[PDB]
Amino acid sequence: PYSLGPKISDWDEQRRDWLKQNPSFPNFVAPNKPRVLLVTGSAPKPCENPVGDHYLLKSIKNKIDYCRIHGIEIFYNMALLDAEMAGFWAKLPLIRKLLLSHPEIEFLWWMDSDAMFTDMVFELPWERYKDYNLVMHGWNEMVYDQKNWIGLNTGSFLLRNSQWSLDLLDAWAPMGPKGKIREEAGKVLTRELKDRPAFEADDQSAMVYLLATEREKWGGKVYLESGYYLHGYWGILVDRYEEMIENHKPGFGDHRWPLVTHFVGCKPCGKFGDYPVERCLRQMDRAFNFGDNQILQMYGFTHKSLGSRRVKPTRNQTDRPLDAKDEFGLLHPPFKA
Amino acid sequence: PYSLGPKISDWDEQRRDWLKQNPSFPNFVAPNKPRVLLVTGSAPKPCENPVGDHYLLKSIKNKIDYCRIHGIEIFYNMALLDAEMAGFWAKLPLIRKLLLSHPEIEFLWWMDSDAMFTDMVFELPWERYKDYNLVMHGWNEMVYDQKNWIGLNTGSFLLRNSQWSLDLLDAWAPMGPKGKIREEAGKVLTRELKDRPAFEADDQSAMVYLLATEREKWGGKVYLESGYYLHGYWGILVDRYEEMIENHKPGFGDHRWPLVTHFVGCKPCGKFGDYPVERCLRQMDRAFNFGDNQILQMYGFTHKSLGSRRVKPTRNQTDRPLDAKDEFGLLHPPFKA
Ligand SMILES: O=c1ccn([C@@H]2O[C@H](COP(=O)(O)OP(=O)(O)O)[C@@H](O)[C@H]2O)c(=O)[nH]1
Ligand SMILES: O=c1ccn([C@@H]2O[C@H](COP(=O)(O)OP(=O)(O)O)[C@@H](O)[C@H]2O)c(=O)[nH]1
Ligand SMILES: [Mn+2]
Ligand SMILES: [Mn+2]
Repeated sequence: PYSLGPKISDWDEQRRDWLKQNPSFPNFVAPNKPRVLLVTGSAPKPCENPVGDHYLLKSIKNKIDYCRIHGIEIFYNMALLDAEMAGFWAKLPLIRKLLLSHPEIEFLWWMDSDAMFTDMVFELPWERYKDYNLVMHGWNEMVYDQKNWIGLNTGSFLLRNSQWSLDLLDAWAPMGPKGKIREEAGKVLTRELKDRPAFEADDQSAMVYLLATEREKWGGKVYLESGYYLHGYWGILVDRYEEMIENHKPGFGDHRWPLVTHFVGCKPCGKFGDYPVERCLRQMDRAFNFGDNQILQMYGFTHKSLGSRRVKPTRNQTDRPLDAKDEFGLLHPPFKA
Repeated sequence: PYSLGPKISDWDEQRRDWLKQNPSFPNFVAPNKPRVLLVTGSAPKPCENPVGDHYLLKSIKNKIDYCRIHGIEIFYNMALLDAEMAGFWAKLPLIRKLLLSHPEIEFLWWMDSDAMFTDMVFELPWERYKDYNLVMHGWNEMVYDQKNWIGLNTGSFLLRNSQWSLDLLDAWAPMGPKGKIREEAGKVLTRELKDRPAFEADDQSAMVYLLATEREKWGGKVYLESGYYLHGYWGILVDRYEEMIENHKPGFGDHRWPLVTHFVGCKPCGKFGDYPVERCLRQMDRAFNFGDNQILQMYGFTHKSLGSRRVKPTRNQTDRPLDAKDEFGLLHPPFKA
C-alpha cells in the first residue's frame, strides 16, 4: 500500500511552535501578504524533440520575471523522489517535501512548465483565500454536479501549509502509483466522470473524483476560482492577444488579460502532442512575448511583433532615466516592500 | 561613432536623491549586505546544437537555487538590445540599462550562462569590496605587468551602481561594435596582449587592454580577486570533485570547493568549441550534480553519483521533520532573515 510518508497529525502544532521559535522567518511577509513559494519543474533528461528544452527555458524565464516583480521565490525541481509517482503525479511527493521542509511557507503555488504568466501586473487576491486551504481554477457546478473531468485544473494551484493539506495529499495520491494501479484507476475515472477519455489516471481527474464524492470532507476549504485565469486554456486565449492589447491593459487577470496561459495538450517536450506542433510553438512564442512585452516596457523596449524574437525601442534614451514614467509601476512595485 | 547612450555625469547624485526619496527600496538589505541583482542570459533562438538548450535550463536552475538561498534577485535576458553589440558584447548595453533602471541595486552580478554555482554555502565577502566598484577574478601581475588576455575573467563579476561604473562602460564598449570595428580592434588586442590568439575583439581582452593601459584612472577601484573561484576554469576542477567531497565541505569557495565552475571553451549551445562537446557536456552534468547535491541534501536526497540523474534518499522519512536541521543550515540561512 503506497504512502507519501509517515503519517503526521500534529502539523498545525509543529508549525505553530516552529514559527514562535523562529520569528526571523514569519509565514506572512506583510500585513496581508503570505509567504509564497512557486514550485515548477520538468523531467531530468533532455526533451525528445530538441526545441522542447528551449521552450522550458523561456517558460522559467517567464516565471522568474513575474516572481521577481511580485516577490515570491521559485523552486525548480529536476528529480523524481518517488519512482511510483512519475509524470504529473510527481508533484505530490515534491509538494509534501517542500511543505514539511519549509514551515515558514504559508502558500505553495504549483505551476506546470507548460503554464506561462501573461499578466505581469495582476497580484493574487490573497485575502479572498484567507479561510481556504486549496485554490484551483474551476467551477463548482462542473466539479460537484456534472463531475466533469475538466471542472478544475491542477496545473496552477495554491496549497496552504497545514494539516488539512497533508491529509488532502494522502487522499489524492492513491490513484497515482504507476502500472496496474494507475491504469485500473483510469478506468474508474473514465467511467465515473463526464467527458473523460479513456487513459491512465491523472492528478486532475482524481481531484475532481475526490471532491465530487467526498465534498463534505474537503469542499469547505477548497476554493474553485473562476473570476480570473489562475489557469487559462490556451486554445481560446492566444488568438485574442491582439484584441487585448487594443482594448485593455495588464492587471485584469481575466478574459481581458489572462494571468496564466496554460498550453494544455501541446507537450513541447514530448514526441507528439494533442495539437499541431506548428500552432503550439508559434502560440507559445506569442504568449511568451505577450508577457515579455510587459517586462521590456519597463526598460524602453518591446518585441517588434508578437511572433518576433527581435525587439525595438519604445522611446529615445535619456540622461534623465529617473524621470521616466513606468507605466504600470513594475520597476518598484509594492510587492517588494 | 558608437555610444551606449546619452552622457550622464551626475548619476551618483541622482541615485542618492532617489534613495532618500524611496527608503522602502534600500541599496543595502541588511548591515554590510548590499542589494544584488544577478544577471545572465542567452540568445533568443534555440541552440544550434540542440541539446545545448537543456544545459541552459540546468544552468539557470542552478542559479535559481543559489540566488534563492542567498537572497539575490535574478534577471535573465533574452533580447539583443543593440544590433551593434552582438555576442559577448551584448552584456554592456544590458548592464547599463539595468543599473540606470534600478537605482536600488548596489551591485550587479553578471554571470555567464556556462558558469555554474558549485558552492551553495559560500557567501561573497562584500565588506572586502566596500571601497571598490569592479570585482573580477584575476591577478594583478598577469593583467598589469604581463598584459595577459587571461589575467582576468569577465564571465562572473560584480559592478557597483555608480557614475564610475557608467564611465567604465563608456571606456569598455569602443572595441565592441560588430564588423570592421571589432575585427580591427581584435588585431590590436592580439598584438598588444600576451598569448592572445587571433580573433575578433572580445570584452575580456578589451578589459585587460584597458586596465593595463590606463591603470591610474581605473585600477584603484578594481579588485582582482584570487582567494576564491568567483570564476573557476572547469579544466582544473571537474576531475577533482569526488576528492573534494571526501576531504572538504561546501563553504570554502576556493580550491577545496569552488564557488563557480565556468566552462570556458565548451560552447554547449553554439559550436566550434575549444574542446570536444562530449567531454564538455558530461563534465557539466557532473558540475550540475555537484552543486545540486547541496540543494537535494537539505531535503534528504542526493544523486547516486555525480554522473547519475537518479537521486537516492540520505535518511529515512520521519513524522518529526522539524527536529533535524540540515547539515549546513541552508533551509533557513541568515541571508533570508
Ligand atoms: O517528470 C516530470 C513530469 C512532469 N513534471 C511537471 O508536471 C507538470 C505536469 O505534468 P504533465 O505530464 O501533465 O505534462 P504537461 O502536459 O502539463 O506539460 C509538467 O508540466 C511538469 O512541469 C515534472 O516536474 N517532472
Ligand atoms: O546573444 C547573447 C550571447 C551571450 N550572452 C551571454 O554572454 C555570455 C558570454 O557570451 P559568449 O559569446 O562568450 O558565450 P560563452 O562561451 O561564454 O558561453 C553568455 O554566456 C551568455 O550568458 C547573452 O546574454 N546574449
Ligand atoms: Mn500542464
Ligand atoms: Mn562563459
